[PDB]
Amino acid sequence: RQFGAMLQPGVNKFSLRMFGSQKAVEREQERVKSAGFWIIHPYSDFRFYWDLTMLLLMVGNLIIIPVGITFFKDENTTPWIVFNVVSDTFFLIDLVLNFRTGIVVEDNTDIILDPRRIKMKYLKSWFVVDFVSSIPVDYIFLIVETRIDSEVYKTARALRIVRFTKILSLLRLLRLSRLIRYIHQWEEIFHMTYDLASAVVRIVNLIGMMLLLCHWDGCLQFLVPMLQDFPDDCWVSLNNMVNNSWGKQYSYALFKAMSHMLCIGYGRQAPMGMSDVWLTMLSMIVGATCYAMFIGHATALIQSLDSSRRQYQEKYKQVEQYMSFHKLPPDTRQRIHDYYEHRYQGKMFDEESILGELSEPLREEIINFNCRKLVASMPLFANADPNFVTSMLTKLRFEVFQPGDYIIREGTIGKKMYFIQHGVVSVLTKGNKETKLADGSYFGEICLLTRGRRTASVRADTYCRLYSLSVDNFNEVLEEYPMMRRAFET
Amino acid sequence: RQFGAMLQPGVNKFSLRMFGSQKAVEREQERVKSAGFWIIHPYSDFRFYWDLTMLLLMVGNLIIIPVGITFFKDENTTPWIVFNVVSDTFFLIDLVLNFRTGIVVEDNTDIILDPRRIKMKYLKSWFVVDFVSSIPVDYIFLIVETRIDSEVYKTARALRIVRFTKILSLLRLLRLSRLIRYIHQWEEIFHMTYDLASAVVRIVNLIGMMLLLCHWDGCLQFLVPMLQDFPDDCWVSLNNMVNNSWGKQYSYALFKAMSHMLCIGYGRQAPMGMSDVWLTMLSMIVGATCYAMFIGHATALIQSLDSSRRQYQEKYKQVEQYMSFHKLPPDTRQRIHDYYEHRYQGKMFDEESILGELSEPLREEIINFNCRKLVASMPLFANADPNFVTSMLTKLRFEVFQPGDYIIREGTIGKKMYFIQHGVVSVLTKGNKETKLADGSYFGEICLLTRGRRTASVRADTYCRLYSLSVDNFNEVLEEYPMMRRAFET
Amino acid sequence: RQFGAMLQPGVNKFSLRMFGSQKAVEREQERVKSAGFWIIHPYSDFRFYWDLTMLLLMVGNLIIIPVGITFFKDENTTPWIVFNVVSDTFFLIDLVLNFRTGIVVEDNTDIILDPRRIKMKYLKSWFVVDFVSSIPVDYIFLIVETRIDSEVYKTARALRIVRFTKILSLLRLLRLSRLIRYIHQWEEIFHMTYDLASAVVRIVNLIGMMLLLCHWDGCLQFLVPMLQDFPDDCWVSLNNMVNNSWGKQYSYALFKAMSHMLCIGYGRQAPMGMSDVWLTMLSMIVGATCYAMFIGHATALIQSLDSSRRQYQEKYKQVEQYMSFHKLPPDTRQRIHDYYEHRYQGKMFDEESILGELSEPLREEIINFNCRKLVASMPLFANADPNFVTSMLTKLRFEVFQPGDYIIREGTIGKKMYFIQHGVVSVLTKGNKETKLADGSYFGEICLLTRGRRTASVRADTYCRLYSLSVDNFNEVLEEYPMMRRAFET
Amino acid sequence: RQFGAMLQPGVNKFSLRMFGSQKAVEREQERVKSAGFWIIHPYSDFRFYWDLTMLLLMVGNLIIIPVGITFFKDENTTPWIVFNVVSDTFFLIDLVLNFRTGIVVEDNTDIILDPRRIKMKYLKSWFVVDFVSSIPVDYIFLIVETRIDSEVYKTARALRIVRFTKILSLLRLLRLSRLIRYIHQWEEIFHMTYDLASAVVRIVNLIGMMLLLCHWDGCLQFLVPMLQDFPDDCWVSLNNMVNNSWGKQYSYALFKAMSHMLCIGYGRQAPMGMSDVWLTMLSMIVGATCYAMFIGHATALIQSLDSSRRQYQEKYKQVEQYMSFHKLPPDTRQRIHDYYEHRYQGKMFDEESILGELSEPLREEIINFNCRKLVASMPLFANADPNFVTSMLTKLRFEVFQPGDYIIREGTIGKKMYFIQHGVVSVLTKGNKETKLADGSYFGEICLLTRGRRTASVRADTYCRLYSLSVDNFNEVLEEYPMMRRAFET
Repeated sequence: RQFGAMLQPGVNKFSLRMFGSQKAVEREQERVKSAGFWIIHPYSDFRFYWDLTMLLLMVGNLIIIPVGITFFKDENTTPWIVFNVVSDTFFLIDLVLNFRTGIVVEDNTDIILDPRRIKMKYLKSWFVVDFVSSIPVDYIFLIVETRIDSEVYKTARALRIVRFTKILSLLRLLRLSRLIRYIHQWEEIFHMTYDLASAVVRIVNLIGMMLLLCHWDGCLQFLVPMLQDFPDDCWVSLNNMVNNSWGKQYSYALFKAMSHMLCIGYGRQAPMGMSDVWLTMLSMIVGATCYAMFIGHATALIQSLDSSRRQYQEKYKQVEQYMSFHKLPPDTRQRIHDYYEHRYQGKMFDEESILGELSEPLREEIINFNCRKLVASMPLFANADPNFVTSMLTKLRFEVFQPGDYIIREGTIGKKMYFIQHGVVSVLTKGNKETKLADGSYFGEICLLTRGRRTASVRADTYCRLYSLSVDNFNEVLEEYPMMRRAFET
Repeated sequence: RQFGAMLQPGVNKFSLRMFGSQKAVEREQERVKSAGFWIIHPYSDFRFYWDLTMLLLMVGNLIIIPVGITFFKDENTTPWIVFNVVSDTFFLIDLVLNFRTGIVVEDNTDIILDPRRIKMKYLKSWFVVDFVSSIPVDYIFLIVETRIDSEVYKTARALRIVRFTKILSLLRLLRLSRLIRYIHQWEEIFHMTYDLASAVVRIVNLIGMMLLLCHWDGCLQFLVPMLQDFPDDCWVSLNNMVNNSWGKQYSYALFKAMSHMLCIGYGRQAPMGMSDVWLTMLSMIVGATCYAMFIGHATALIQSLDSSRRQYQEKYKQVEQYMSFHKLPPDTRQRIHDYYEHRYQGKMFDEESILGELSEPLREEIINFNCRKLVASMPLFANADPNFVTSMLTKLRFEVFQPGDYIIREGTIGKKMYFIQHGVVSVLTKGNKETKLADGSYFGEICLLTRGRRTASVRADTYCRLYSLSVDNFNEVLEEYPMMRRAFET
Repeated sequence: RQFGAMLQPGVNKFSLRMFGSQKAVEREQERVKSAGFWIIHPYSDFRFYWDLTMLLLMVGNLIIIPVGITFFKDENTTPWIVFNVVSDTFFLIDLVLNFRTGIVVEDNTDIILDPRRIKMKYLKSWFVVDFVSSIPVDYIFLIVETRIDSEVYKTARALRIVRFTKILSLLRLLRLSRLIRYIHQWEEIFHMTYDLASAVVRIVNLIGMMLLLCHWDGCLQFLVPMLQDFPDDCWVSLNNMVNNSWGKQYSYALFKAMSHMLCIGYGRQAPMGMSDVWLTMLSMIVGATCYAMFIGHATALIQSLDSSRRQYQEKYKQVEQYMSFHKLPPDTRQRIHDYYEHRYQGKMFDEESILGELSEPLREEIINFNCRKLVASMPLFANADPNFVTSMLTKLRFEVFQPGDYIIREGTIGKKMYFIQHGVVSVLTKGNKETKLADGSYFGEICLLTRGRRTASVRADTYCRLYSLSVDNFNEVLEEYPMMRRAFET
Repeated sequence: RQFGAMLQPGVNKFSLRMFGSQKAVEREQERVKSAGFWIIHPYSDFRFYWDLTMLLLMVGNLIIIPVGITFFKDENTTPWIVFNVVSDTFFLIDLVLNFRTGIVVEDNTDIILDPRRIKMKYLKSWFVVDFVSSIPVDYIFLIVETRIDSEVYKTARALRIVRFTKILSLLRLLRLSRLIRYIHQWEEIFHMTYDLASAVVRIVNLIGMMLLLCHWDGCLQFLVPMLQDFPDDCWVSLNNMVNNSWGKQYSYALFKAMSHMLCIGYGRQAPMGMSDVWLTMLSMIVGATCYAMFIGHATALIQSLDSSRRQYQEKYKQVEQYMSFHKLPPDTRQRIHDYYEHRYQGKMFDEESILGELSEPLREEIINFNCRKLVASMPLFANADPNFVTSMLTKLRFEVFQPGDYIIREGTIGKKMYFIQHGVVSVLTKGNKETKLADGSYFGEICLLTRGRRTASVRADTYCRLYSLSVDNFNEVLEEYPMMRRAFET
C-alpha cells in the first residue's frame, strides 16, 4: 500500500520548479489522489526510473538487434534468447503500463481517471506500433511453422523460413518510436534542458540520430548481400570479406554506409550487380538527403545563438545609413558610434517592452531594486510613504550621457531634475570653482518646488548613467497625492 | 442539355469552403450562367475529373516516353503506337478545351465569356508550347519523309531519319509545363493543401521533381552514347552493357545520373571520350546545382516550422540581456524566468494586434466567449443589458500573477477591481482568518462604487489568471450610459 | 564640335526615368555644360556605347587569353598579335578616357570639372591595376631581353625567357577588375535591372563568375604541368594527353577543374607528383569554398522571393497560438481562419505604414482613387467643396466583414456610418421584407445628423468590403469647417 | 621601479578610444594604482607586447609540434630540444603571470587586487589545461623511466616507451586553448576589429581554424600508421611512401586529410586495414561536419552584410501588395515606385527611432546641423534667442516631394509653412508670372502670424526636400515662450 505513493509526484527540484510551490506539488498529489486504482503519474519518480531503465533497454536493443540479425550466422545461441525474452517482457510491461498512465497536455495535468479515455488516446496514437514491436513476432511465426511442417528441415521451406525469421525479427526496431517519444518527453518535460533550447543536447540528439541511421544502413548493406548467399558480384564477395570476422565485416560495411551518407564515394569500388546498384542508390539518396537536412538544422540552430548581437549589428547599420543620408560631419559620426557602442554594448534590449510584459509585482521589484537607494537619499521623498514613493518611481527615466555633454545648460530652464546612478559629474558655476558628485548622489533640486533658471551647469566627466525625473510626471503623481501636495510648499 | 450542368461549380466542401456560403455558390453558378455557349468553369467537377485523368496521363507520359525512346531498339511495335495516339488525342482535347475554360485571378472569378479574351490570354502564356507538345511532330516528320524518299531504306538518310525520329519524339515531354501548371493550380486552388503551406505536400513535390530530373538524366546518359552507335569509349561499351537487358541498362544509367547529382562520383570510372566528358560535365553542373538548391529550399521550409518558438527564444534572450545590464539579483532573475515560461509557454502571440486585426464580430465573439461567465456572475452587471455589458467587457485586461504576489496590498488604493479566471487566490485580513476563491469567482467589489482603502489583501496561491477591470475605463464607459450611471449610486 | 554633344546625357527612357523629368535632363545637361574641356558624362550615350564595346572586349579577352597562353605551343602567329595590340589600344584609351570621365556617388551627380580631383580619385581606386593590365608588359619584357642578349636563342635563358613570357602575359587578365566594375555600374545605374533585385540577372552573374573561375582553373591545371615540360607523373602524361588536340586537352582539363569545384572526384585518378598534389589541393579548397559560397548566396536570394508570404505564415501561426492559449471553440477557430485567408490573401501589408510613408500628394491620390465614387454618391457631401470632401475622406476606414455578420445591430447605437465598396448586403426590418445594396451604394444615413437608435439591421450576404465612417472624426473635421457645420442642421 | 609603470594602461589610441577621454585613462591608471604589488593590467602595453610574442609562440608550436612528432624519425636532435625548452619557459611564465593579471568583464574594469580572487577565477576556468600543457610531461615521463629501468634499451619497454613519448608529447597542443582565448580577447577588446563585426577578420579566423584542423588531421593520418610500424595495408605502404622524404609524406597526408574534409574522395584508393578504415571514418565525419558548419557560418555572416538592403526589398514588396490589393492605376503605381526609390535609396532607416535612441546632446547636434542655416535665414526667428530657436527646431519635419506636386494648393488653407532644404521650387500666381527658390530659401510666411488663404501655389520642379513646420506645434512651443508670444503680433 505504501509503495503506491511513489506513483504520485513528490517534492523534488524538477517537480518543484515545474510547479512553482510545494503547495502546488501537494495540489496535484491530491488531483491524482482523485483516483481509486493505481494510476501512474507521468512525473511520478516511479515512471522516471521506469523510463530511465527503458531508455537503456531501447538503446541497447536498437544497437544490438541489427548486429545480431545480420552477422552471427546461426544467431540462436544459449544467450541472446534470454536477451530477446527479457527485452520482450520489459517492453510488454511497457505496453500494459502504457494504458494505465498519466498523459500531460499544455503543461496542464491531463491525468485521465477514465481508463477508456487514456486507453482510447493511446490506441489512436501509438498502441498499434508498440504492439507490433512488443510481441516476438518472429518466434510465433517460427512456431506456427515448426508444428505445421515436420519436413521443414528436409523441405526448401526451412531456408525460406530462416530468411523469413531474419526478416521478421526486424520488427523489433520500431521501438525507435518509443525511444524518440520518451526522449522528447523527458527533455521538454525536463526543464534544465528546456532552457536555452539546450543547443548542446539538441545537437547531440542529432549526432545520435545520424549515427544510428548510418549504423542501421551498414547492417543493411551487409544483410541484403547475405540473404542472397553472397552472389559473385556483391561487395562482400569482391572485397573478399566472406570468411572475415564479424568485426571487420561490420566496420567496413559501416564504412560504406558512411561513405554514401557524406557523399564521399562508394567504397573500394562502384556497384556491379543489380542488388548492389539499387541498395547503393537507396542509401545514397536517403543518407545524403538526411545528412544535408541535419546540417541545415544544426547550422540554423547555431546561427540562432548570436541573435541578440546580429540584431544590434542591423540596428547600427540603419544608424549608419541615417547618418549618411544627412551627410553628418565625421566628428558627430564618431560621437554617435561611441554612444551606441557604450549603450547597447553589442546587445539589444528594450526597457519599455520588457517592462510592459512583466506583471506588476515584477515591475515593482525591478523598479525598486534600481531606484531605491537613489530616491531614498533625497530628504523630501524619503520622509514620505511608500505609496507616494513607489507611485512616483515609475516616472524615472534612464539616460547615458557622454564625457563632455552639458547635462545642464547654464542659466537655463531645468524642466527635469536628475538622479545620478553611476559615473561622476562636475557641477560648474561662474563663481564657485569646482564640485563633484558620483555613484548615488543627486542634483537639480532648485527646480522641483519652483520653476526658474538653473544656477549652474554640470558636465559629464565620464560615461554618466543618470536617472531622469521630469516635473509634468511629478505633478501628475502629485495631484494624485494631495497629502504631500500641500506640504511641499514649505 | 442536363450534362451541361456539371460545367458549372456546385455545392461541395471545396467550393463551399472557398466560397463561404451556399448562397455564394449559387451566386457564381449564375455568374457563369451569364454564358450562352458551354464554358468550363475551372472549379466545375467536370474540369476537376478532367484534370485528374490528365494528371495521370502526364505522369505516365513523362515516365514512359524517355524509357521508350532510348531503350527498346526498334521501339515501334503494335502497342506504344496506340499509347502515343491515345495520349495525343487526350492532350489535343486538352489543347481545345484549354481555350474554352474559366481562368481565375486573385481568387476573383475571371470566367471570361469573350472566347477571344480567354483565347488571347492562353495564346500569350502557354498555347505555343502546348501546341508543340500536342501534335505527334515525329509522325508528321516521318510522313513527309516516307512519301518524298522511296529510297529512304536504301539511302543513308533513313539512319539519319531514325535518329531524327528519336530526337524529335522528345518534344512530347514539354507536357511537364502542363504538369506543373495543373499541380500548382489544384494545390493552391486546393484549400486543405493551401493550409500550413503543407510542408509534406511541398517536400513531396520537390522529391518528385528531383527524381524526374534524375530519371530523365539517366535516360539521356544512355541516349547520347546510343545515337553514336556505342563508340569504343562510351561507358555502355566499357561497362560492357551493350548486350545487357533494358532493366540493367536503365538501372545503371540512373545510377550514374544520381551519382552526378549528389556529387558522389561518376560511376564505375571517369569519362574517357569527348561525348562522355561533356555529358558528365553538363550533368554534374546541372544536377549538383539543382540538388543544392532543392536542399536549401527544403531546409528553409523546415526551419520555417518553428518560427513562433524561435521568436520566443529571441525575445527571452533580450530579457536576459536587460536583466544583465541592470545586474539583477539571481532571485528576481529566477522569478522573471518562471513568469515568462509560464506566460508565453515557448510561443509568442499578441492579444492586442490579434484583436486589432479581427473584425468587430470576431472581436466580440472572442471577448464574449472569454469573459461571459465571469462578468455574468456579478449581480451589478448581469442585471444590465447587453449594450452596457458588452460595451464594458472591452476594457477587461489579461494578467498572470505568480504564487506569492500581493495581487492586492493591504489597506491600499485599489484603483482596479479583478475578475478571477483560473487558479486560486486567498483573501487575507488581520481579523478574518482565511478565505478562498477560484475558477470563476470575483473580488474587489468595495472599490467600484466608492473609492477608498482596501479592507483586505489577497495572495496568488497558484498561477492565477485574473482579468483586470480598471475604474477610469469603467467611468468612461459609464458616462456613455447615463441609464446605469444613475442607478449605481444605490 | 557638334559631336561633343553626345558626351552629355540626353533625353532617353533610362535618363528620363533615373532623372524624373525632361527638365531634370536639361538641368544636368547644363550642370555638365559648366565644363570647358570635353568631359565624359557617365550617362552620356557615348560612354554607354563605349562600355558596351569594352564589355565585349573584356569578355573576349578573359576567355581567349588563357586558352591562348596555355595551349597553342608557339602561340605567336600572324594573328593573335593583331588581337593583343588592338585589345591593348582599346584598353589604353580606356585608361586615358578613364581620367577624363564623370563619376556618380549617391545618385547625386559627381561630375568633377577639376581633372586633378577625378584623376586623384581614379589613382586611389583602380588606376594602378588598370595600368598594370593595360600595357603589354610581356612584350616590353621580351624587348628588354632581345636587345640585351644576342645569344638568347643559344643560351638556356630563352627557355627561361619563354616561360617568363608565358607567365607575364597572364597580367592581362586583371581586366576582370574592369569587367566587374563596369557590370556593377551598368546594372545598378541600370534601373530595369535595379528593380526586384533582378534575381535572374544576379544568378546569371553568379553562374558566369563560377564558369569563369572554373575555366581559368582548367587552363591552370594544364599550364602548370606544361611549364615543367610534362614530367612523367602529371595527369597530362598519365592520361596520355601529350599528343592530343587542343580541344581534347581543354575539355578534359576543364573536366578536372569542375570535378574539384563540385567535390565529385579528381579526374581519371588521384594526384601522384608534388605539383599535381599541390595544384589539386589549391583547386579543391578554392573551388569548393567558392562554390559553396555561391550556393549559399543563391539559396538566400531565392528564399528572399517569398518574403511577403513567409511573413503571413508567421503571423498566422501567432494567431493559431493565441487561439489555442484561450482554447476557442472550433467554430470560431474556423471563422477566424476564413477571415484571415480572405483578408490577407497569403500576403501581408499595412495600410497605415504604407500611407504614413507616402507623401501628401500620393496619400491624396490613393485616398481619392479609393473613395471618390463612393463618397460622391451621397448628396450631403457631393454638394460640398473639395476642401471639406477630401479633408473628410481621410477619416474613412477599411473593413472586411463575413457572410452572416450583423454589420448593424437592430435598434442599437450606430456611432459609425458605413459606405459599401464591394460585395452585397441586405438591410432587414421587422416590418419591411427585404432590400439590398451593393458595389458602390451607401447606408446608415439616419445617424450622422442626429444620434439615436438604428431603425434596421443589415447582414453581410457575401464577403462585404465596407468603408467605415465614424462620427467623432466626422465632427472633428466638421468643427474645422463651420461653413458646412451650419448648413447640416437642415 | 619606473619599469613598473608599463604594467598600467597608458595614453594610446586604443585605450583612448575604449575609454573616451584621457581623464578616464588616468582614472583607471589610479584604479590600478590602488595596488601594492605589481599587477598586470590587461590593457597595459606590457601585456599587449607579451601577448603578441605569445601569439607568435603559440602559432609556431601548433604548426611545428605535430610535424616534429610524426615525421623526423629519431626526432631528438641538438635543436628542437632548445625549442621545446624555450617554449616551455615562455609558457610557464605565461602560467605564472596568468595568476597575477587584470581580468575584464562587461568592459567594466575587473582588476582584482586580491591574488586569491583572480587565482580562484583562473583555477576554475583554464589553469588546469594550461598546467597540463605547460610542463614538458613527456620529458618527466622519460625521466621517471630512464632512472627506474637500466635495461630499458635491452627491454621491449623502450619501444613501448618511445611510442609513449611520441603520444604524450601531444599534450603540448592544448595551447590552442590559449591561442583562441588570447585571439578572442585581443579581437573584441580590439575596437577597430570589433567594428562591422570585421567580416574579413572573422572569415580569416575561420579559414585558419579549418587549415589547422586539416593539418593536424594530416599529421594524424601519418602518425597512426607509423606507430604500428607501417603494416602492409596502410596507405603509407601501398602508396609506397615509406622511404620518401618528409616533404612528400607531409604533402600527401595533408592531401588525404583535405580530401576527407571536403568529401571529394579518400586518396589514391580506399582504406584496406582496420586502422585505416577507422581513421578514415573518424576523419570523414569530423572533417565534413566541421567544414559544413564553417560554411554555414560564413554564408550567414556574408548574407548579414546586405541586411539594410534586404529589408528595403521586403518593405517594397509589401508596398507592391498593398497597391495590388487596391488595384491602382499603373500611373500611380509608377509614381509610388519613383518616390520610394528616391526616398529610401535601397536602404531603410527611421528618423524617429534613430532620434529616440540618441541622447539629448546628440539629438540637438543632429537637429542643429540639419536646420541651422535654414531657420537662421528667416528674420522673425534669427532675432530670437537660442532657447526659443532650438526649442522650436524640434518640430520640423522631413519631406521629399516629387516633380509636379502642388506643395501648396492655390487659394487654400496653409496650416503648415515650409522651409526648403534642396532641389528647386517655383511659386506660381495668376497675376505674377514666375519665381523660384532653392537650396536654403524659405516660403509660406503669410500663414504663421495670421491664418487665411494662400496667395499662391508652388510646384516641385525637381525632387525637393523641404522641411515642414506646422502651426499647432508652433503655438505649443509659443505658449511656452510668452516673451516672443507678445512680440509676434507686430
